[PDB]
Amino acid sequence: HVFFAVITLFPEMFDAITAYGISGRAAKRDIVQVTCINPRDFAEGNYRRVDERPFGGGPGMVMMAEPLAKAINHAKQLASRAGCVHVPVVYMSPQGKTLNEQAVQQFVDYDGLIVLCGRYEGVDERLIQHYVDQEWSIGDYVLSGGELPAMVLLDSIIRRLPNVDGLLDCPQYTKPDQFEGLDVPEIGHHANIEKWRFLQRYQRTLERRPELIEQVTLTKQQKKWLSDE
Amino acid sequence: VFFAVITLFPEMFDAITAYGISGRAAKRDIVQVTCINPRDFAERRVDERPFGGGPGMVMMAEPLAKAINHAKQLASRAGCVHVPVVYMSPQGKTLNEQAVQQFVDYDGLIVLCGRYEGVDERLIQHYVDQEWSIGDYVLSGGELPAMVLLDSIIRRLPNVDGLLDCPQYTKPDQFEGLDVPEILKSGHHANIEKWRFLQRYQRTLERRPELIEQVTLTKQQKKWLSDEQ
Repeated sequence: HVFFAVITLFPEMFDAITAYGISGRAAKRDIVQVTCINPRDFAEGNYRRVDERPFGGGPGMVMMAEPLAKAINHAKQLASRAGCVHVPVVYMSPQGKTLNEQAVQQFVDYDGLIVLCGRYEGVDERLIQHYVDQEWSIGDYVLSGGELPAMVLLDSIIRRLPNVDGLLDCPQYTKPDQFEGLDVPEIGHHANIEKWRFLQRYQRTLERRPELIEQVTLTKQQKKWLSDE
Repeated sequence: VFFAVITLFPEMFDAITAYGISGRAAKRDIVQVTCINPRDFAERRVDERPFGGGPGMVMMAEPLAKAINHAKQLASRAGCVHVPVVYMSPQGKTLNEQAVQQFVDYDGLIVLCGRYEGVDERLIQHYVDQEWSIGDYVLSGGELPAMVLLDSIIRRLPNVDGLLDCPQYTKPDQFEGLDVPEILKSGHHANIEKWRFLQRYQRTLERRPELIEQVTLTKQQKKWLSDEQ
């Protein structure tokens, strides 16, 4: 029962992953659990403010440390009460390490995560220093908030959970036999098809991501296929 | 600005149309997002086994072609001059901030969200103008990348340098023993802008040193660096 707690101002956004698709199915089956924590519940004031003007000037608002600290502490206690051994706090920001497939595989071994979704134009650095264990970026583009990266991370993990090579995929075809004048390649036999599929993958990787060829490990059979062509 | 997404899960797109800054833009009709389910254009399966054999299912071209064409007629009826059809897949060029700025020059987008284990190559050949990947990780579907693309564009629309951002601070003055840097607390225009720039440069150097090679510094910033180095 992998445990997920997200610190977000918009908990309902996570219906996009908890109510649909393969991730929704895992939540409905309780293979995973997603609990959203609104930092406003830990804010002071009739407007439950979590943002304040930046020290040193400049535009925008910064997320206050105190509401985020109380919310993450609440998340940690929920995780302990759920029977988790340890749950790291992940902060999604463009300043994090680059998420990739190798990084996602490491998360599968976890009991769960606390994912902190920032809003406004920053999060108080002292909160990051004291409460964040890991910082991850899904890409070098700027988004309005951390919710979508959080969902990307969660979807990428849940997708790999039980009960739920470095080359690019090759082109794929399905019915009809002819579409708008374009036919399926005639290539059939099982052996000769797998050879064709591999040669298509290598070239596609070669044409589009040639830096990945340096880091691919080919079987003895695949090495022979390359030399034969 | 016109946005059309081809998705089996239209409801997922509530995360951008109903919350946050993008939701505010949608409520104010600064943008419009229309979801098109390919299931409505089947005569109602949308997936079938691959021609060459092997595991998985491929999204059929004919339902997607009717849906993409239906999307095209909706965009023309809205008066858009040029609307590229973008396909979100891990085999695409990597989205970044430079690419997102390039989208602003468009009248609108048709974004194609794949599911299952592929899309028929002939549909891509005939209907897709651009193919973009948000990262080198595997997700259960194209919806989350589509929302990532939509959010980063909508955020930059009117009426809505290569270094990492520098740290940010707000009240209280001291949090869990950590103080706000005095330069932010009591500094002026010049000495703060110098501090923020040196923080950005160092943070980029420590965390993303490959980005230093592609930054072009003003004479003012070059002087700030040499005064420290």
